[PDB]
Amino acid sequence: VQGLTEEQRMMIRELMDAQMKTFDTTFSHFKNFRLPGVEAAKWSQVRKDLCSLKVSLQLRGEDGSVWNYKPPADSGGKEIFSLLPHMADMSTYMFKGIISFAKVISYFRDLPIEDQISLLKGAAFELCQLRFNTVFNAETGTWECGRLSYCLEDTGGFQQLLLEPMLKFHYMLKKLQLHEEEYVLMQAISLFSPDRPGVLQHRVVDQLQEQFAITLKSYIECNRPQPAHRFLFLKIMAMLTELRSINAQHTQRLLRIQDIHPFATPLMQELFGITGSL
Ligand SMILES: Cc1cc(C)c(S(=O)(=O)Nc2ccc3c(c2)nc(CCCCCCCN)n3Cc2ccccc2)c(C)c1
Repeated sequence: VQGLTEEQRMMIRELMDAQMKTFDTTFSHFKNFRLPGVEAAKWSQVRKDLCSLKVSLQLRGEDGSVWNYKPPADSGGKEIFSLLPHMADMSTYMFKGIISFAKVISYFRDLPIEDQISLLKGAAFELCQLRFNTVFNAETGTWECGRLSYCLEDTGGFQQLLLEPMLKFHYMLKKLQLHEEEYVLMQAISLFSPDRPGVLQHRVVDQLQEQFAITLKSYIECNRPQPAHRFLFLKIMAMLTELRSINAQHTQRLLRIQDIHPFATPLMQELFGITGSL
C-alpha cells in the first residue's frame, strides 16, 4: 500500500480480487470426489514415484463424525494406486480454480487464446502448489483443506522428510511467512512465464512478468523493513525457480504412472498433454 505507483497498486488489487473470487479456501464446494476403496522396470520406477503422494486422509463431517484413512505399505501390487482417483479429483478441483483465476485477470485475458492455453498448461501445477502452501500447517505436517486434512506420516524424522524436494519447498516457503499479496504476485510471476512450451508472444509475456516481479520487489521494500526480510525478494524468486524444477520432475512422475495405470481426469489430461489416443 505504501510506496508503490498507482499502476502497481491497481495490479496488486486486480490480483487480490481474482484470488478472492476463485480460491475456495475452505474447500466448501469440493464434493462428490472418489475415495480409496474399503517391462517390470517401468513398474519398479512407478513404485518409487507413488511415494511422492503418500499421505493419510481425514474427513470431518458437518455432523461431527470423523473418517480417517491410513494408506497401505508397498507390497508389490495394485494397492499402491488406492489414492490416485481421490488425488485426481482434488487436483482437478484446484485446477478449475486456477483456470478461473487466470481468466479474471486483465493482463491474461488480453493475450491470444493459444498463449493463454500454453501458459495455463505450463503453470497450472505451480499455481496449485502455491495455493496449497497457504493451507499447509508446517507444525503438524498437514494440508488443511477445510473439512479435509492430508497429513504427512512420520517416517527417518523431519529432516529425512525434507529430502523430498516437494516437501522442502512447502516447508521453506511457509517459513518465509508471506502476505497474501506476496503469494498472489508469486502466482502471477509463475503464470506469465515466457518460456513455457508453445508460447508465441514471448516478448509481451516477458514484459508482463517483469512488471509483476518489479511490483513484488517494491511491495517488499515498502512494507517489510525488518532484518529478517533482507533478500526476501531474491529468496522468493529462487523458490519460484525451484518450483519450476519440481513441476518437471512431478510431471514426469504423473506421466509414468499414467502409462502403467490411467487415472488423469479429462482436465488433467488437457493440462498435461494427454491426447486420448494411444
Ligand atoms: C503423480 C502425480 C503428479 C502430479 C503432477 C499430480 S497433480 O499436479 O495433478 N496434483 C497434485 C496436487 C497436490 C499435490 C500433488 C499433486 N503432489 C503433492 C505433494 C504430496 C506430499 C508429499 C507426500 C510425502 C510422501 N513422501 N501435493 C500436495 C498435497 C496437497 C493437499 C493434499 C494432498 C497433497 C497428481 C495428481 C499426481
